[PDB]
Parts: sequence; structure tokens; C-alpha cells
Amino acid sequence: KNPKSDKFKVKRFHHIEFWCGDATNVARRFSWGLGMRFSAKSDLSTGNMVHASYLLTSGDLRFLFTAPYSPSLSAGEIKPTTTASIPSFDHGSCRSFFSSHGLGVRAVAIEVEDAESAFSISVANGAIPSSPPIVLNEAVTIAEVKLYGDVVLRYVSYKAEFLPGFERVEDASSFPLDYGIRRLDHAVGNVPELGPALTYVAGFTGFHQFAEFESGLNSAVLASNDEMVLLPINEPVHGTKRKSQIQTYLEHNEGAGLQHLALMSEDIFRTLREMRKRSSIGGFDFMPSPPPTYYQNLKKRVGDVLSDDQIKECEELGILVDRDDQGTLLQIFTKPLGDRPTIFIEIIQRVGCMMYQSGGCGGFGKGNFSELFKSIEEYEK
Amino acid sequence: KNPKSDKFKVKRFHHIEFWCGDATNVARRFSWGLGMRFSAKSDLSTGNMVHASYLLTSGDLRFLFTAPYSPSLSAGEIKPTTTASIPSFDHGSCRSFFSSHGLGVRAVAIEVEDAESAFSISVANGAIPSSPPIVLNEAVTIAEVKLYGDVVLRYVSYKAEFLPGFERVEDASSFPLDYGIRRLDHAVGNVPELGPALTYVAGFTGFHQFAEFESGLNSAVLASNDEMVLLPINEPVHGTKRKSQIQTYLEHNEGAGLQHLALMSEDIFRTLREMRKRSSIGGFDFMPSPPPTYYQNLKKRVGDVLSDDQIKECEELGILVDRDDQGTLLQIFTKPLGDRPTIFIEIIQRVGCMMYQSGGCGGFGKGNFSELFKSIEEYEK
Ligand SMILES: [C]C1=[C]C([C])=C2[C](C3=[C][C]=C(O[C]C4=[C]N([C][C]N5C(=O)C6=C([C]=[C]C(C(=O)[C]7C(=O)[C][C][C]=C7[O])=C6[C])N([C])C5=O)N=N4)[C]=[C]3)C3=C([C])[C]=C([C])N3[B](F)(F)N12
Ligand SMILES: [C]C1=[C]C([C])=C2[C](C3=[C][C]=C(O[C]C4=[C]N([C][C]N5C(=O)C6=C([C]=[C]C(C(=O)[C]7C(=O)[C][C][C]=C7[O])=C6[C])N([C])C5=O)N=N4)[C]=[C]3)C3=C([C])[C]=C([C])N3[B](F)(F)N12
Ligand SMILES: [Co+2]
Ligand SMILES: [Co+2]
Repeated sequence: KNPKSDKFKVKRFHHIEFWCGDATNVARRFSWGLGMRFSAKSDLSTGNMVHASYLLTSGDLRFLFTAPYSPSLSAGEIKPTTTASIPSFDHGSCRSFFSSHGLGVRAVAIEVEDAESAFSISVANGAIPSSPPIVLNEAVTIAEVKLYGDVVLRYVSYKAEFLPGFERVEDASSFPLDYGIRRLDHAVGNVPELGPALTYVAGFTGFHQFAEFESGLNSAVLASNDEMVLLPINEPVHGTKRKSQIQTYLEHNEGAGLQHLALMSEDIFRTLREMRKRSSIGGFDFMPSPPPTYYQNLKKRVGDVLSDDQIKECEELGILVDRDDQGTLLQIFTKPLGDRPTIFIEIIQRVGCMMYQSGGCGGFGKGNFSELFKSIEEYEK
Repeated sequence: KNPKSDKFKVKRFHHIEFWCGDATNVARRFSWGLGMRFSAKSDLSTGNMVHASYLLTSGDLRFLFTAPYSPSLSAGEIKPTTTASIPSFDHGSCRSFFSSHGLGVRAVAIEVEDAESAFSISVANGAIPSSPPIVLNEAVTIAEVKLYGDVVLRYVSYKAEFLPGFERVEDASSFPLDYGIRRLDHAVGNVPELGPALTYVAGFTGFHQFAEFESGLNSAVLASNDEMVLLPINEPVHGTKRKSQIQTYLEHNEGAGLQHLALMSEDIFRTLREMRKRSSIGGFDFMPSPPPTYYQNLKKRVGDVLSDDQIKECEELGILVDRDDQGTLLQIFTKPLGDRPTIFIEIIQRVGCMMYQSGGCGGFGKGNFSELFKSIEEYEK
């Protein structure tokens, strides 16, 4: 049941911003590993004396990578005279974030009808302000409120090409990589306490709980009116013999933060073939594949949705499959994106729920916890 | 003239250590961009709760990438009980270095006969101590003294496989990339004042000035007994209409530091073909190529050393050529390795001076400054 209670008009996920120590090296690694093109830049070459920011795109997916320059380059500037293209940026905030958390997501950005109104309504409804609305070149309005930990929910609204002050990059420097990723499906946070996190975020957005159906976690999913902006949140479950990966996350991250980004592929088999080709030559590694037992049990579950060929393809790529009462979900998880066992990526493809495809079709793979335990003891039989 | 005045026995360059915010992403970028294999690791998976360190190798070239974990992971440890594999590592030092300089070289490591003696003799002769000698697993001794800025000269000595506590990496995770790079030829520092820098380093090493033959710099080269460890140092020249790139370096780096690493290739044409193939897909970019004028003038200079084919190959790859009275130097420069206009890489190949090849054969490309200015005004003719 969807009460459609959004307190302001939300459109879609707009971009994700990583705070880095060196934006160049992270962006180049991610571009090769995920098949994303260099699309826009804001840095010294565009007059930005404050931060280096590079945008990667694949389909509608936008990854922004930002790092601070020496504060000395901009020490004569004041906020009215800043050369930063993202005026919410702060040298001290960024260094504090990165020294505390390592490489991770600073901003989950969603497009809204009116960022100034979204900010005002959010703060009026309990949101903790992070950066007030600012109009960029009379063209774009950006505002930020706290989401969890040091992650912000960033509102972006356009009167009418990423942000003012960003330049499109030279097509020679812009190689058209594409492994099939097309958009951000959902963004997942880890918190110490799920209840208060849910109460806070649902409180200021009006996002509603999304319909679901011990593995170390409890979780719930907050969703916008059309359920296209999806924000799952996890908490740890303690004293389980096998230590909760949520707890491990919280310790290595120094607290709450973004756990993973799920990226929708238009063809998950092509995406995984292309990413796995590059795992050992600069790209991303994947979690260990489930045993052949798991795939020997997939016929009895989704044999009506995937052929015997497409299930064999799942086995060679290590893809997981789960199923709602409305659709089917193909998913796989990368190993952590950086030094710490914190942030990772999920690749997904959803099958079903056509009207366009409705949001969250197939769920989020909850059933794959117990099926993994089943396949583990069935493999040792 | 070589007085062979080394105050202790120096062997060869051993490794270069980068201090990073995220060692994983920098190492993966560098591996793909330069064709270096993942060789050894020291990180959480090997019991290191202090820093993540990944070693890349190509031939005898060793690049180490290190970043700190949360200090909270090791807060119960003391130096006698540390899990760091490089006991000179300090969380505060590393964060201070990276916040001050961005991505850059922390350690220039050379192998010596006896690291404890090299440290003692160096400090007795004016070297500023950075980390005292420590014996690792009764097997390797490591000690550090200040070189310039926050760069240290690291002494490594073996009684008898990188360092104790480092594990060889899984061959599956270890793809045998190789673009032909084989060793570190020299490592170049930028300082505000060349004289006092030279007096200091030559003072504690006994390194001698290496034989040479306004572009914004003055420079000199310090060399070990057999001139295989080579350490050029630059200072800016001020008031030149065109601002000194050394000065620009010092401003963006927040002072003195390592400017570039020159990596010897066994086949610079293959290396540049392979690196340029990857420039736009995660690798490294190269400085703008010299005009065809420069190459039209190369016949009259090195037409006795390179064929008309090999000179055409230089033109398509943008390779520069210079010549001593003893040998010939092929060289090219990358764009900066990270966000800041600070550190970059040079690829080189030396032709001549065979006895083995003697160090510094062909010089360091000083003549390529004036020849570049000549080719610029000759191209506009
Ligand atoms: C620590 C640990 C966890 C598990 C499962 C094991 C187990 C093992 C089994 C398979 C394996 O490789 C495959 C793999 C391992 N992961 C990593 C863990 N994970 C997930 O994070 C996961 C997930 C399903 C959905 C999602 C989401 O999207 C979420 C949510 O959940 C909340 C709601 C909203 C969202 O959006 C997420 C994050 N599912 C199935 C999962 O398994 N992902 N794929 C690696 C290890 C094991 C055996 C047999 C023996 C040992 C010693 N271990 B062992 F202790 F290492 N171990
Ligand atoms: C700032 C600036 C510098 C120069 C040369 C120019 C000029 C231009 C010409 C070519 C170009 O692309 C090619 C390129 C540009 N670099 C970057 C600068 N560099 C070097 O750092 C360089 C070097 C030779 C040897 C070495 C070493 O190893 C050293 C030492 O030196 C000290 C002793 C020991 C070592 O070991 C080093 C670092 N050589 C020839 C050099 O040129 N490297 N390759 C890019 C720009 C220009 C024109 C025609 C018009 C404009 C507006 N400009 B413009 F102002 F952008 N401009
Ligand atoms: Co998910
Ligand atoms: Co050089």
C-alpha cells in the first residue's frame, strides 16, 4: 500500500558524489571498471581553485568524484567570491570526511521540482540543514540536508549541462565506454539504529515504507511517490556467532554511512562479462560465486522466467536470482570499492512489472540470504 | 670526474612509496596505466590493522601504494605490539602529508649494504633523522632520513619477498601486465633553494655532482659511486614572463617535494604505444607532442643513431630525443598523475655507453628545452 505522502515533488535520482583524496585516480579507475564515460569537469582548468570534480556518466547514471585542492589556492576568496562550482563544498568538511571514512559517498542527489521548497519543507519537518539553497547562474538550485552519518541528501532543481561552472570534456579525452549500466536503482545506508533513522528520514521527506516479501541485519526501504527513489537502510543484529557485516561496516567506516549503490543494467550478462574481464586489470572484483548447488536449485524457482541457457549464463558469471510476487531480480555484488570493507556496488536487472517498469520490481534480494545458506549445506552434502 | 665519495655502500633504487588517500584505487589505476603487476600486499587480510599497502612491479621497478586505516582499528596497539608492516608509518604523518601535498611520493628507497650503518653515518653527517633503523623479522633493516620537504630517503638492507609481513598476491588477482618498463632511472625533487638542498643531501650521502652537457629552472644531479642512484634537484628561476613550472609545483604542492620519476623502458616505442592506447580508458595522459618541425630537425642531430623509420615512430608517439657526448636519450613526459599539477612520470630509454650500460648515458634532456623553443618558432615560420 502506497499512501503517496511525499511532502514535495521528487523526480529521480540525479547523481552520487564521492569524496576522495584524489579525484583523478578514483574517477579513472571507476571509468574503466564500470564502463562510464568522462562527461564534465570542474577543476583548475575551468577556474575552480577550491576543488577538483569529475563527472562520469553511463546512461542516466551520474557519478561525481571530488577532492580538495590546497586551501592556499583560494585563501583570498570568500563565499560571495568563491570559485567553487559546488558552493556547499568545504575543505575542512571534505578532509574530515575522508580522514574519518576513507573513500565513500558524501551526497545522494535527487532531482526535485523546487530545491528551495524541498529544503524549507524538509527542515520544517525535522531535517537537519547541511547547506542552504543557493541559486547557481540563475539556472540551477542546490540544497543539502543530513541523511545519515556524514552523508547528505542533496536536492537539485532546474528552471529549464550538469551544473553551472562544469565544462563538457574534450571528446578525445572522452572515450565512449559502455558496459550496459543505465541508472541508479537504489542507495543503501548502514546505521547503528534502524528505527530512529527511519523516523528521521521518513519524517522530513514523507517517503513511505516499501512493500517487502537471522542474516545479521534488519532493514527497511523508504520510497518516493512513484517508488523510483528508493532508500533502504540497515542496522546490525548482534550476538550471532558470525559477526554482522553491518557492524563491521560501522567500525571500519567510523559510524553510519552509505553501504552500497545498486546500478541497473539493461543487460546484466553483458555488464558482468565486461566487468569481470577487467577485474584483474584495474577494474572491480566480485564477491565469491555461489556453489553450483545454488544454480541446481534455480530451475525449481525461476525456471519459468529464465531459460536453461540464461541460467547457465548466471552460473558462469556468479549472478544471484530472487523473485517477488510481481517480478524477478538478477543481482551480484562487488567486493569493496576501496581499502576499507565499507562501500561496494551491486549490479541488478529487474524483469516484470510492466505498465514502463514499476519501481522495486522483484524486491531487493532478501530471499537470497536463506537460499545461500541452503546451497552451502546442500553443497557439503 | 667521479670522486666516488659515497659515505656508505649504496646498491640500487629499491622502491618508491606513494602516500594515498585510498591505496586500492591509485594502485589499480597505476597498474593498468603503466603495465605493472600486483606483486605483494600488506593490509587487513594479512593482519595489518594500521595501513593498507599494495606493491606493483614491472621488471625491477617497485611502486608501493599506502594509505591509513581508521586509527581506531589499532588504538590498543603500541609500537612494540604494532601490526604495521612498515613500522615507520604514522597515521598523523600520513594524513598530514596527504592533506598538505595530495597524492605524491613519501619515500625514495635505495638498497644499501647496512641500513643501520647508513642511518648512523648519514645522521653523523647532517642528515635529519626521520625513522630510526628497525630490524624486521631479523631479516630486513629499514631506516629513514629526510630528503627534501616531506620526502624521506629510505635505506633498506637485507641479511640474505618484498618486506616481512607482506604476502605474495593470488595469481588470479595478479594479471601479468607488462608494457616494457624495467627500472627506476632517476627521481627528481623540486626545492625553493637548490644550493642548500644540494649541500644537505651531498653532505650526508657523499653523493657527487653528475656531469652535465633560461627555461624557468636551475638544476643539478647527485649520484652514487657507480652513478646508478641518480637524484636531480630543481629550483625555480623567477621573473621570466612565463611563470616557472617549478614555482607552480611548489605552490600547488605546498612546498618542496618529488617532481617526477623517470622509468627506464627496454623498448620505449612499445611502452608508449601501450600507454597511449590506455590514456582515455583509465591510464595516463602525455604532454602535448612537439611540432613536426622538431622531428624535421632530428635527422641533422641523431640521424646516425636512429633510422628514418625509428624517427617517424618518434613522431607518431611524441617522443623527445637528446644526446650527450657519450650516448642518446629517448624521453617523454606524462601529464600530472593526480589532481594537482605536481608529480608526473617520464618514460626514458638510453642508447650507448656500454662497458652493462653506464648510468646517466645521454644525460637528462636539458638540450630539449632550447630545441623545443627552436621548433616552436620554426613551426610558426
Ligand atoms: C560473512 C558471510 C556472509 C555470508 C553470506 C557468508 C557465507 C558466504 C556466502 C556467499 C558469498 O559470496 C556471495 C555474496 C556475498 N555477499 C555479501 C553478503 N550479502 C549481501 O551483502 C547482500 C545479499 C542480498 C541482498 C542485499 C541488498 O541489496 C540489500 C539488503 O540486504 C537489505 C535490504 C535492501 C538491500 O538493497 C545485500 C547487501 N546477500 C545474499 C549476501 O550474501 N554478496 N554475495 C560469500 C560468503 C559463508 C560461507 C558459506 C562460509 C563462510 C565462512 N561464509 B561467510 F562467513 F564469509 N559469509
Ligand atoms: C609552460 C610551458 C613550458 C613549455 C616548454 C611550453 C611550451 C610547450 C612546448 C612543448 C610541450 O609539450 C612537450 C612537453 C612539455 N613538457 C613539460 C616541460 N618540460 C619538462 O618538464 C622537462 C623537459 C626536459 C627534461 C626534464 C628532466 O627530466 C629534468 C630537468 O629538467 C632538470 C634536470 C634533471 C631532469 O631529469 C623535464 C622535467 N622539457 C623539454 C620540457 O619541455 N614536457 N614535454 C608543452 C608546452 C609552450 C608553447 C610553444 C606555447 C605555450 C603557451 N607554451 B607553454 F607556456 F604551455 N610551455
Ligand atoms: Co541492494
Ligand atoms: Co628526468
